[PDB]
Amino acid sequence: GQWLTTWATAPQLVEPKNLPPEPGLSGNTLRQIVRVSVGGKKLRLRFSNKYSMDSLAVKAVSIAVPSDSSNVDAATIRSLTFEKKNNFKIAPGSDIYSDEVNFNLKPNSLLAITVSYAKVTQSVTGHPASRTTSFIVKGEQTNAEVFKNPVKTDHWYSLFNIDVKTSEPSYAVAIMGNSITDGRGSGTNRQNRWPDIFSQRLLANPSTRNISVLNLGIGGNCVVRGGLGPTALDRFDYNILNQQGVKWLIILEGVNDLGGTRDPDDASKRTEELIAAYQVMIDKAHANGIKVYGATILPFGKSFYEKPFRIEEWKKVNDWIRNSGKFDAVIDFAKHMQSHPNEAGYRRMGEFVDLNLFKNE
Ligand SMILES: [Cl-]
Ligand SMILES: [Cl-]
Ligand SMILES: [Cl-]
Repeated sequence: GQWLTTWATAPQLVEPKNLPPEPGLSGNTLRQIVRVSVGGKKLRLRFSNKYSMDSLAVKAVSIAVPSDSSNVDAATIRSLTFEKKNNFKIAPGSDIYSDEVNFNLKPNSLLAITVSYAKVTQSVTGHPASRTTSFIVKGEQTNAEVFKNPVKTDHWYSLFNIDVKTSEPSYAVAIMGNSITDGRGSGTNRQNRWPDIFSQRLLANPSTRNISVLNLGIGGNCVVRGGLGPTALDRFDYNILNQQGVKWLIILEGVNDLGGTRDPDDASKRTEELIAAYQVMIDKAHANGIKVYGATILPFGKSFYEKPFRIEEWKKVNDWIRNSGKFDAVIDFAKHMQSHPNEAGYRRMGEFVDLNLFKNE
């Protein structure tokens, strides 16, 4: 069997305001819920400490099928091991995969990942915009069926990705983006970001049954410089080339590169740098056997449009995506729009993606 990454999130350094509420992670247990795409019977999970400056010390990890919110089906709970060990402690900047574990993972299903921490500092790697409630209880409760009075926090910590073993040809679509991809305005706990809607359509169609979708969106992200979280260029290798089975990359990013410009000259400079960055990413993906699909968008909100040079430059970017011939194909969301992000808009976007782009090889 070969590994395929079925779920991912893009890690970053957690800002102070996005650290969990009391009692905190230190010495406590955190239960987190994710939606997988392709299913299977043998799994492994990777945890990331990539952006922290302190060690990540974990006493135990389990996986289970959720029942309702913070509870799990007790008969499904399985412990992870790390080179046989219950626990791990990994250096600043490192990550770790669990050993393989037998686990019946249904496609398009929710998985509860429960982590019991040792000492945790204020320097933590995670994904704040989870769009999903996580649950904290005191002490070591990795295998507790029912969490009593858990503290709720709508953030993810430590997670990176889940891989499944496959026997049939199976491949992943990775999606690099900002908050439009990460799911701003999607429904909390609903797992209804546009990549989830697209993922469900792949799984419901026989010719794309073995195609997973990896959400590498980060809210506020920029491609070239600035923004929130590591830039797309800086996280490209770690997020896109570091998974299992990636065959396609969708790029939906760049608006924030222009949204922060304050004069027309800087807007022009950031537009040129963004177009150069697209080519660097296309070339890197091609070198690794990955096709790249460029996605257009119209900027959301009013703050982008209060200075007119921004939209005039953004129209040039959309035109380059459409007409430069550098992308292997184009997903023209902007044109479809013209025919604030929210759940209905993500349903529309997810239904628009052409499944025929995910069928060759
Ligand atoms: Cl969660
Ligand atoms: Cl994903
Ligand atoms: Cl954003």
